[PDB]
Amino acid sequence: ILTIKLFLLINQFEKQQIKKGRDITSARIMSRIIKITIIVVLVLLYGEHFGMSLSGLLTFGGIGGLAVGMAGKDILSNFFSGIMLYFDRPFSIGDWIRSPDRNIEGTVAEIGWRITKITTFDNRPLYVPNSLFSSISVENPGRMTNRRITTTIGLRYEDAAKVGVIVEAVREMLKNHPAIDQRQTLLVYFNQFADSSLNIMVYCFTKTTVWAEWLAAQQDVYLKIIDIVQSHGADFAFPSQTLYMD
Amino acid sequence: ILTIKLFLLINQFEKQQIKKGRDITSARIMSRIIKITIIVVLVLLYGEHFGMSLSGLLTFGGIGGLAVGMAGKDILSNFFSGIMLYFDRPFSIGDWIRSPDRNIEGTVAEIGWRITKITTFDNRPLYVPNSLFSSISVENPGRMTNRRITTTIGLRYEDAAKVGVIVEAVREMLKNHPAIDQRQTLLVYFNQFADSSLNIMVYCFTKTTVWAEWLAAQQDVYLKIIDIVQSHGADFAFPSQTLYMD
Repeated sequence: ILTIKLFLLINQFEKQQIKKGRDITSARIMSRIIKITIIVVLVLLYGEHFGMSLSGLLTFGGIGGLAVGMAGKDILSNFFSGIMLYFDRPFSIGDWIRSPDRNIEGTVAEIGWRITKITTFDNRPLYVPNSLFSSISVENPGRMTNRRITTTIGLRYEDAAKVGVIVEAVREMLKNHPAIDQRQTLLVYFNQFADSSLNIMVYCFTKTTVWAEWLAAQQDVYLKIIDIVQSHGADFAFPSQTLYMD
Repeated sequence: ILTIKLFLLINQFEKQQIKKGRDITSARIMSRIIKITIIVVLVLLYGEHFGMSLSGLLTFGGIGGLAVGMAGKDILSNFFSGIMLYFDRPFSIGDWIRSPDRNIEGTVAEIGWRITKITTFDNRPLYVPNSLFSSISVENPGRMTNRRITTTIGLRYEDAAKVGVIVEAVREMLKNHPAIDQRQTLLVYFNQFADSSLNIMVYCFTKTTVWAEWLAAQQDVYLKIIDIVQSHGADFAFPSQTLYMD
């Protein structure tokens, strides 16, 4: 009677699946799989009332469970990481996340029990298994406080005598710029002998975190830098070579 | 009598395989494998009525089951992932999928219990084990909402005084173009000092998602960009060098 009840229940489940709309063969095969697994479990549980010695059954069940345990590790791992994300999550719906270990970049669209759906920056959906969030470092640019401007000014080797003043000038321009956050790092220094140029690093932060505003401020700063460099009598260096001709 | 019945059943199976059409030698070897497996299982189950002490049998069965369980991990993992895909699938038949972790690019043709068949873009079939879908990130470009146009305009360093206006002009052209989606990201900014050029980024989206229509719109935009750049007295930069000769 227990087997009859279970068979009726799963047959109702299969009929419900078919009504919802699915392939005939796939539904029948799934129902047959449920048949076989239920029968195996019941025989493993009813192996003494009409069954056999509890030593062969122990070995058979152990081998089967051991194979099933190794085979099903990844699916269960994804679902466990989903529970973990439900309780402890480093991100929320709608913020931009990133990783230096894997490519998961985009904005979080949905958090599920098995996978997380992320909208990439070319407007495509990306489905990330949840277990990844238990082993990789996750960055959250959606929670940043400042945007950073970094660049290099490569002057010609003949402009060495003009390096110092130029550096000072650039620094002054950055300390009076309305878009630059004066409470963050602000560095302008000559710090590299390159192959064809002397390199000055520029390193600062903007107040805003908006993409377009940061880009506009960066363009303004770059144009001002060009003006400063050219007004002092220096120039930007192309890749350079010394040629000895026969 | 149980062994006789099982032997008759598998012999009928072998004859059916031969009738369906298969190598006779391979069928005989398969039938012999089924023989040996059935005999081993039955002895493991009937090891007390006429068998031995239930301590050596336990050890033998444990060693055998441990080896069999670790050897069969991959096949069972593929089938478990097939069941998972039957219940929870990030794609349907006919859409184009991709992955940043493995090369699986193409359009989904068939979803099976063990493998998934995908048609590549050079019209070849590719068979992907299902277990991969439990551990890699899957992108679905077949479900995209927009296509993206990104490019770089590289102007000569002598065109610095013409950067600003050019940027504005390009931006205006993108805001009046009938093929550009005005509700998405639209960025045109000077954002890079390159080795031989000043670089302006172009970043926008098209309304359509069709391949040929997107390519036609991109070609139209590129030709308009060339016209805008040349009409303002600037030019595109080749790789440049400064040469010092003896």
